[PDB]
Amino acid sequence: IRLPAHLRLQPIYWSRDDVAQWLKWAENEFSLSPIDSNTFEMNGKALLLLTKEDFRYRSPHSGDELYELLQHILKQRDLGKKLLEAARAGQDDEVRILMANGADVNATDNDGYTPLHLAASNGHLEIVEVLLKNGADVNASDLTGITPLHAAAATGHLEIVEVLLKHGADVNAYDNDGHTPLHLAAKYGHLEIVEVLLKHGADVNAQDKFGKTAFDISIDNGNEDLAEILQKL
Repeated sequence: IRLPAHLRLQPIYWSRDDVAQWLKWAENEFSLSPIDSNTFEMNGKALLLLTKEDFRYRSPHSGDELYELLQHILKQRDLGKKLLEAARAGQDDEVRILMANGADVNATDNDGYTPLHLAASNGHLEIVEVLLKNGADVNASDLTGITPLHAAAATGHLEIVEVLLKHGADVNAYDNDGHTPLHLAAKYGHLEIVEVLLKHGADVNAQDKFGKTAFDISIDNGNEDLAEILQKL
């Protein structure tokens, strides 16, 4: 059950055309008998109201499968909404139980916040560690294109940042405005983090959208110690 990103993955928000895309994917993902596109002429809000009997009456060959498939889509998407919230308040027990029941550890929210983005933003390093055990892509990006290394460097959790760089995080990954983690750390005034970024391979050449390096961002921030140290770089 590999959710196609083409589908908004929120059946309730599917359109009549989106329901046809889901049937088209399901016809090939499961090698089911050909399903007429007009079998379901409704939006996702309507599709969620039909019974399994209704699916059978509409598609005798695959209705069964389509309904059970649609039941798993609304189930895996629910576990992600619980894992994202659990990765926020530090419910490490709840974080490990949720992913043990089939929750996708790379499930992103509306802003594309992976559980790793939220865990690093709230100092939940343990959760980070257990998310990386499930193969969490540390190079993921949010709506703003900021990797978890960006949010970890901006929040000030250098212990997390070192764990991200240890698994190989893209240290030179620039933001949507070109703000590499060295820029978010220079804006937030993180000195050690920047020192950890420099040893792991921080790049000032990838300046911000305004053409400002870590020295310029720190000199524009107001903290001279972060400025002086960044200007020394």
